[PDB]
Amino acid sequence: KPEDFRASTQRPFTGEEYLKSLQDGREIYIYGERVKDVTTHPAFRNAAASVAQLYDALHKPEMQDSLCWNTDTGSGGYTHKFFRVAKSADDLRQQRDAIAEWSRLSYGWMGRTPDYKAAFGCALGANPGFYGQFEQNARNWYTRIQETGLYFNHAIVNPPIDRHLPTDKVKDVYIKLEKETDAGIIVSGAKVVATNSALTHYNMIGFGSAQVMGENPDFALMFVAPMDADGVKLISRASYEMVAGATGSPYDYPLSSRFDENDAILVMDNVLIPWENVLIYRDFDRCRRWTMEGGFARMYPLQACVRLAVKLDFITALLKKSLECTGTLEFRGVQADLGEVVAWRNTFWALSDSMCSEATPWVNGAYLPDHAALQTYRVLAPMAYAKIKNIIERNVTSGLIYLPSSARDLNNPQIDQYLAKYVRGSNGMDHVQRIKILKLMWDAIGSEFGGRHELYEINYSGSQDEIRLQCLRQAQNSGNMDKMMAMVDRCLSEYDQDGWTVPHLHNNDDINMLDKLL
Amino acid sequence: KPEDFRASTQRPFTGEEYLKSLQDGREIYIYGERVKDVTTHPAFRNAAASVAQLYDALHKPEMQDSLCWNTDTGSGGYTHKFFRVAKSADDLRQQRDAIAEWSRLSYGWMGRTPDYKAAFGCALGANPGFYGQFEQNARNWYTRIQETGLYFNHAIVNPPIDRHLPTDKVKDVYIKLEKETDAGIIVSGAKVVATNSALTHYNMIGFGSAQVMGENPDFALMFVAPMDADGVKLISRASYEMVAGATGSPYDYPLSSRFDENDAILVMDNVLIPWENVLIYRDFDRCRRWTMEGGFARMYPLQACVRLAVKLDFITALLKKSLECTGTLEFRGVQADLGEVVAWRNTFWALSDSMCSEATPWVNGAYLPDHAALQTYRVLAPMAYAKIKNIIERNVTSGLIYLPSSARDLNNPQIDQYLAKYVRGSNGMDHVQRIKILKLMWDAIGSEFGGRHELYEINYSGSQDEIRLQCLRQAQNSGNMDKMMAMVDRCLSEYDQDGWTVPHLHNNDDINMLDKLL
Amino acid sequence: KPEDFRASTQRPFTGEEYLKSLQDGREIYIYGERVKDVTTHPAFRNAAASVAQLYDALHKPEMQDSLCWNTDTGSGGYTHKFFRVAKSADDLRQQRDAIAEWSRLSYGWMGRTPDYKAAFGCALGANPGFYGQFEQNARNWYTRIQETGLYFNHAIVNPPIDRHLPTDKVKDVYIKLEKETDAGIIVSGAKVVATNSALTHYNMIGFGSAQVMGENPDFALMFVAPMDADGVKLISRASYEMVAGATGSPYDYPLSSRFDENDAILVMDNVLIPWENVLIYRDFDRCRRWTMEGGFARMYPLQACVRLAVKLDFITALLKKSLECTGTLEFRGVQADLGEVVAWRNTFWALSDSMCSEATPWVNGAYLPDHAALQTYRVLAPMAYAKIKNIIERNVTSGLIYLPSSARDLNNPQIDQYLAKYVRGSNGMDHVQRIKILKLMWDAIGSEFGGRHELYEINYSGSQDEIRLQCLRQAQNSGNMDKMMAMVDRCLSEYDQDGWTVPHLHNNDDINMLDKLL
Repeated sequence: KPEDFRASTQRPFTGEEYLKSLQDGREIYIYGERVKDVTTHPAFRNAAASVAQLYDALHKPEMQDSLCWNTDTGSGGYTHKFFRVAKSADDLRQQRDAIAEWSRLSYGWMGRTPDYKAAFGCALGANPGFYGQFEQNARNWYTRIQETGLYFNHAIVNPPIDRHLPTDKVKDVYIKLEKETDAGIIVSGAKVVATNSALTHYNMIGFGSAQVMGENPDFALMFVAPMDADGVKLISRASYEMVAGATGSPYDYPLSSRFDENDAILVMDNVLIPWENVLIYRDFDRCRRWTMEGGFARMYPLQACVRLAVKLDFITALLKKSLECTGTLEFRGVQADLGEVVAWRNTFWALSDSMCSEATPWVNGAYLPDHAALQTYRVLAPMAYAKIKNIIERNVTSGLIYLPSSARDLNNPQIDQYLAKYVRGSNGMDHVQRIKILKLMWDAIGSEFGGRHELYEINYSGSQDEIRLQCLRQAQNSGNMDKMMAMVDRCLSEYDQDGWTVPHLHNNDDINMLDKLL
Repeated sequence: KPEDFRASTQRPFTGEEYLKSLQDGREIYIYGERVKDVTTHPAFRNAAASVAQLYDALHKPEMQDSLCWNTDTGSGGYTHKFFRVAKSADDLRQQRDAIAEWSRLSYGWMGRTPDYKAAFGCALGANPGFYGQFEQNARNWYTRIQETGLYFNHAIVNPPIDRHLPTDKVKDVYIKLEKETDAGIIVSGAKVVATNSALTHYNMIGFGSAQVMGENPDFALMFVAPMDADGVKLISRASYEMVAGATGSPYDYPLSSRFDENDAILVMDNVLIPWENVLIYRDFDRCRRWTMEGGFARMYPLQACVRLAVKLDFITALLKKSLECTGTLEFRGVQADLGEVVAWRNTFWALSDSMCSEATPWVNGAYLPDHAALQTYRVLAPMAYAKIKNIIERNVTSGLIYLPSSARDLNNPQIDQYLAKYVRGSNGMDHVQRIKILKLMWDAIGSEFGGRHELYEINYSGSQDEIRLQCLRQAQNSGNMDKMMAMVDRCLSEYDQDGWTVPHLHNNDDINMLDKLL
Repeated sequence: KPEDFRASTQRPFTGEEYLKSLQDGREIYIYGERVKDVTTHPAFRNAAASVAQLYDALHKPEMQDSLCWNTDTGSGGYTHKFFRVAKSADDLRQQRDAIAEWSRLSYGWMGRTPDYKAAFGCALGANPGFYGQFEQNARNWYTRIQETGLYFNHAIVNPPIDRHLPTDKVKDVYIKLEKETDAGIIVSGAKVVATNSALTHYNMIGFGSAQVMGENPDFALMFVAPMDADGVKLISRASYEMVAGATGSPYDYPLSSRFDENDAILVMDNVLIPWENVLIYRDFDRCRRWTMEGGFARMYPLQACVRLAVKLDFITALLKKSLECTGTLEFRGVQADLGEVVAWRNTFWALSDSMCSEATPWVNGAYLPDHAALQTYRVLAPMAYAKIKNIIERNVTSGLIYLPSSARDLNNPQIDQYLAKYVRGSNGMDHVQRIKILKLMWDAIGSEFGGRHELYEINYSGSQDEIRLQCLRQAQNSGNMDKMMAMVDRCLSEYDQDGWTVPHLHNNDDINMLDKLL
């Protein structure tokens, strides 16, 4: 239904059509109250408007070369390049750039925009035979995602379970089959960390292994659920947009006020999923293989790496400008700290380069980005983000903490007269501009919005051990570790306890002095 | 007169009397509006109530052994132990314990409480001759601060200057003498980072060297200013107390709601400072020597190290309880991360031990804490705090980011029915307890309050290079580096290019094979 | 009989008597050859002479105040302070200073000197009743170690086992009882990392649990073995002393040439252990409890922390002297790096202060150092050492790598004429002094000796996880974690989902705006 909000079948949503598609009576709660309409609600309206700008850019002629491709469906339409299966290394590079162009529209701050799950559509389109009996749903869903620009999110993290409850009760926490019917399946359960689901059309409800499920294929499900389906509910976390709106201003919280992606709990209360929305049904094997063989996990980290690099573009220059304000950019050591930030920004662009240039042919003509680069991004990003934030905080030693409370302070001459005198920029800018730049930096790192972004980046791919284990596993599974080991084994083979085994090196029996010494 | 709110002259304020002394028409601005009364204002009332609890504790029979001493003034009254000059190492240990018992009343979160500037009073009482003409002011201010428990703060950080403006304009930014009169001195200027000054009685206005002052003794001042003096004004930063009250709850922000210390700009607009409040007057020599020779900088770091250790007590156990919630404390690697947190917590307690055990006699019977330990605390605290915060964030991989917005969600059964089943604690606690614990942890690290505390801890003592230089200077100025070097010089003297110069070691001419080889 | 080389029973060995006591036909191998006499052998002679200097210091009149105490045995003699049981905190402080004065004699580089296992003697003396049937052996060995200064080492680390071998054959790797006889017990097995055991009188052979022992009390042993007992053999690692002697000089390797402590494999081939040397016999319970209850592990980390702090004294001043040579000490950033090394140096001294000041009474009047400080030292030392070495390496950007090969280059005028011109010190010292200083720095960090010292310091106490787990366990077992948790529980008790539960704070029902906003 959401796609019927388009006035045309040969392009994705416009911003206006996307916003109207959200006025569907989805069930959302925040601060104990039900949200009437996310496009007008104080907690979501600007964040939704920010996403709508992404859809608008798709139809601006000066954007289309970098953003858009013809569809591969025969419709004659166009779409964002990352929504269509890449068939070469050059195609992936064009997708990498289209992702970048969309990230710039939120300065890298919105991470779960529609291009993230576009890789899921491409995975369905490239490898639909994975789903066996549900292959045709996969084919149909790729076309619909590609042509419409449908906004998906991924709901996969299981809720916590009380390890003291009887196992028979603890399992009613996970997504599970309740009833198999001719119209589809009725399911119940919950997922956590449904980031920006309040603004999506559909969520993919994905399998997460839990040891308490044991056997029981009723937990081994993967399906699509529309956000307006009866029994789908979101319980929202606190809204940095609404708090910034209620007690601040755009000047005081310039990022919180427009880029907040609410991390919800998604509840499924006896929801009917039609069969055409089912992708994996009572199949532990396919569920367990999906991460490696489905394609999605091998594609979306291109988007996540690019989005981060665009954010690091922003953070780098925002730091430089902030240090011009305080005047500490004159110092050699301060310049060096900024230089390391530059180096981290460079790193993730270079990884995304390598993802594309080393892309490999897969099934049905599709190309996958370099897999080792995907794992390397996942490992490095939490380290770099923590280091950059530390570099920022130790280099604005004082400018951030005493900033006047409010744009209201500037608009009250009784107060502004003193601000204009005592809080000018060191480089000749006035107090208004200095306070503006530093409040922007604070909203990036120290506001509750900034705190959440740090926590999100650090834990994006899992625990610190898990992402390093996954990097090791890719090296072993691809044969890289064996090739590295062949080099070590060759070295070991060139000598033994009696000397060299290869002819070009000199044994030391003519110069060894141990007999003489002992 | 502020102490005249006391019903007795033989004890410091009670909580009630402290609050009443704050209803004095001090001029404070926040969110473009003037504050009528900090004890009732939504941005300050709970923080003020939290400080008042400190004054209440001084008179509780169960608290008095650890908190209070007789005064040394002949009044026969008692006071907080850190308000009276320590006359032995055991006295410093009793003061460290008195500081600790007071920090626990804010769980380590309020750093700029009345005991911080109590060391300033003790410096004045211990070394009054430093001030020459103003020695009697120093003596009297010691008596007054000690007997009454007056709440001082320290305002020293100069405001920023626009380096493009004519030097004639840059100097009316700094504290400076306007006019000398018989009733006192008239001063103008500003200071930044006036942490919790809105809740104090007096601010001590301290000299900060700026290269633009050059000569001109009109900048070389140190004096005391009351908060309600005509022309004294505070410009407040955003209030985390008020925002948590307006859009949250104590359940949702248990630390922001009661422990926020607003970091203000302090403005002096042609303020009359009476002579009895002047400590250094048109004296660059005394101003530049005061940090090293006055005593205060050699005393207050004991309070800061202890307060940090109490917060680390709290953070350590709160992390443990958070990992009990999520169930990841079962993992060996998670337990190891917690153990490192324990190690950092132990470190700062151990530093405070060394401060007292290695204390040195100073002037007039007063004792100073170990100077090297103070410098070491300053260097380690930014590293430890940043490291601990990272350990916390990477170990609550998911529990923090999707927490329901509001206690209102728990109090709406339509919503609470789902929270009760999907967000239980892993260790058998219910969803209310789990969400509460994790919201307390988030307010510690990720809320705007948590973000500010991180930035405060990192920059407390200056830039990262500056605190390390201060540590180096103390080792050199104290003779420590010379003693270390004497060992290196001894080692170097025991051999030369011909062999050993000491009799007990064997030269290698009987075993050296180089002639043989070459 | 080893003590019978003393000309007096009222003092420990002199250096000369210690060296003579080592000429006993102990069976030691290195470079495939048997060692005739460790006191003359090119791999051990200077290291033995360096230990002999410790014994000589015990009898120099100017050293005796800091090094020596009367014995507590009634003999009327004296001993090194750490060899006699401490009965107060002040005694522990005197011991720490006595340890320091001995470590300064190798500039902190010999770690396994006789004072290390002196804590083992004191443990036997303080808690001899632990050993039941062997209580009198414990008493006698305390008396003997204390009065004579006998040199013990600790051999505890089990050798590796091949997990593919039959469990019956895997068991012959560990120390185990072979036969009980009338004169004592016959044992076989091995231990690894027997650091400097080649220069000791006795080794204490300690129980290390291996899962393959299972039951079988034949493994549950603790006993003392003399180094010259038939069947005791050491298999040595490479000798940095001998390599420095054969291809270097004291000028070229001033630390390798005299302070190398060879980390041997200790082999027991059917060794007869007399009953008077047995401490724990076929007793798993006592073996498992010994680490916690024996006392030794609660004592020797004082010695280890002090030795490290003395080494860090040396490294700190050696780095400063190196940066004067290179001229980079002029830079602000270099001075700051040096300042951080200073801070780490201060930290371990401060930890040793806290060990003594917070000492606790134990059994039979003995005092134990503060336990949390011991665990904190163990955790911080590997971090501090790796950081300090990296700091050193990044600050001598070129001076270390091209240093001329040999003192022979200086003594060849054909070569020295260029060195005198091209390798002077930046601070006016000649090339001989500059090259000498930088080679001393290289031997500390980059020589094979320096490389081993980095590996030893990093792994001294076990794996990085294990030492953090021990720190956590101490916090929990001591009640510290419960005391920290009581603070978190108090904070949690002061509010619920309906507001504050205490009267002094203001509820926000009067300022909450959510009803108005939603």
